Amino acid sequence: ARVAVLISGTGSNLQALIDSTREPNSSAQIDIVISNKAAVAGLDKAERAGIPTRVINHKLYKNRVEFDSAIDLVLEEFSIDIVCLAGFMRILSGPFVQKWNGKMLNIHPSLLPSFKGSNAHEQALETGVTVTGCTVHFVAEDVDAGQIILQEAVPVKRGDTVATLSERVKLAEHKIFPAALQLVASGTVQLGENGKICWV
Amino acid sequence: ARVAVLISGTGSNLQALIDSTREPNSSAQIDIVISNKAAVAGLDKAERAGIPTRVINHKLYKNRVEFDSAIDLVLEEFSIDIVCLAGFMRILSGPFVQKWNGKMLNIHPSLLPSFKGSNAHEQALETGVTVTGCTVHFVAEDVDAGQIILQEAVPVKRGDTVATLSERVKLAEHKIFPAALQLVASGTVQLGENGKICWV
Ligand SMILES: Nc1nc2sc(CCCCc3ccc(C(=O)N[C@@H](CCC(=O)O)C(=O)O)s3)cc2c(=O)[nH]1
Ligand SMILES: Nc1nc2sc(CCCCc3ccc(C(=O)N[C@@H](CCC(=O)O)C(=O)O)s3)cc2c(=O)[nH]1
Ligand SMILES: NCC(=O)N[C@@H]1O[C@H](COP(=O)([O-])[O-])[C@@H](O)[C@H]1O
Ligand SMILES: NCC(=O)N[C@@H]1O[C@H](COP(=O)([O-])[O-])[C@@H](O)[C@H]1O
Repeated sequence: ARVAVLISGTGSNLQALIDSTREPNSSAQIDIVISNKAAVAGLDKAERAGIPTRVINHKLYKNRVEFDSAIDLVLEEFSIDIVCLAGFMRILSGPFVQKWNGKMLNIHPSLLPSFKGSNAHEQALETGVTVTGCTVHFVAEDVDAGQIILQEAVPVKRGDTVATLSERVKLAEHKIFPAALQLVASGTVQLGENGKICWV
Repeated sequence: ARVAVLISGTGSNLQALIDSTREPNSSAQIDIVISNKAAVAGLDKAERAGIPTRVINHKLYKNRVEFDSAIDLVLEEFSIDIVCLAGFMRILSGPFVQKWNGKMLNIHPSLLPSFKGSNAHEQALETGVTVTGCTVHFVAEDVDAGQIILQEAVPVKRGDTVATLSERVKLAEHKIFPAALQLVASGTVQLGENGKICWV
């Protein structure tokens, strides 16, 4: 399965995916890294790994559909089979999500359905949970509401901040994201016809 | 700390609390078990342990306030310090919750704030999470929205039903409920003046 990874920043999840897809038994290969923001560290990680990169400045487009259309063009150019959102911080339009239904994965730093949105750690700390975690899910049009592939719980420690909590959760992200991608790339897991997750 | 345990059924959480409060280092003692339903197994467990029991048939009262008033009478009779809701399946009125603010704990079979309400396992299975768990929290007037004391994650296995999931989650309930009660009974944890959880 040919994979695109979309990023918006540091790219630690990208790095974990790169590392896992170079294992001999990987069923996925990363053929392109796309960022909506220039000069982010994730682009350096891609380039160090010899992976092509494209920057698509969402700010330069009329609307979400035209921006996504530019992404879709690159995905078609590289004959992509699966899209991983790895720290990608832009909401995708409906028809783009529809097109890639069952082929696009996202990592989210909470145990969905808790704490949807862009500041999950902040919500988790404000709420006072002692257990949080991360989730890989299929992207459906409804944000952070697609079919869940894998999750891993992570403890919250007293005195945790976004900094320290996000560090602990990322160690879990870097395990379940590569594992989830392998499950989808190998055909072990798919979206079923009833739209829910099917273990083949 | 003198403890009342309120139940509505089988009483496995009650049994775990009984067992823990008989350890020499327990800071809690269970002085009364109250059920809103007759002939449930939790009443047999209490009686086998030599603990007084009272049945208060909510159906026999005019409204929630009068019913809670009957509970409160028993709590005062037994000079109770802390109330544990252990499978108690009745919503408590506002003034009763206010009175026992910071003194009443509840066990809920999900990782709050996910899956509030009476059918948490059903919701967890319908949603498709691969990680669920249980939560002990202080009871605030807003249902399943008081301050979280402890939580424990529990995996969901493929093919799980309410039966098999609830069995696995209960093993975790029987650990964190006794632990949470010990934290409150020993004064290690309280509701702070800002209303949030304070570790002393
Ligand atoms: N349809 C659909 N799309 C997506 S995308 C995705 C992965 C990331 C989700 C996390 C985010 C939540 C809110 C964000 C936001 O408000 N972003 C702004 C500003 C950013 C900028 O500076 O540009 C923007 O989008 O304008 S990002 C999941 C997902 C999905 O489930 N469904
Ligand atoms: N204010 C306040 N009260 C409470 S109680 C509690 C522990 C249990 C919560 C789980 C439940 C959710 C909904 C229930 C329900 O609909 N029960 C019906 C029918 C039962 C019957 O047959 O009688 C009834 O209450 O009439 S039970 C937590 C809690 C809290 O957080 N805040
Ligand atoms: N809702 C999306 C979201 O919050 N994504 C989060 O951004 C971080 C990206 O780190 P990275 O750039 O080092 O992979 C990750 O923690 C990811 O879960
Ligand atoms: N929202 C409350 C709720 O769902 N309570 C749940 O009822 C069960 C009682 O079992 P038990 O009678 O064997 O303790 C427990 O699983 C508890 O978490």
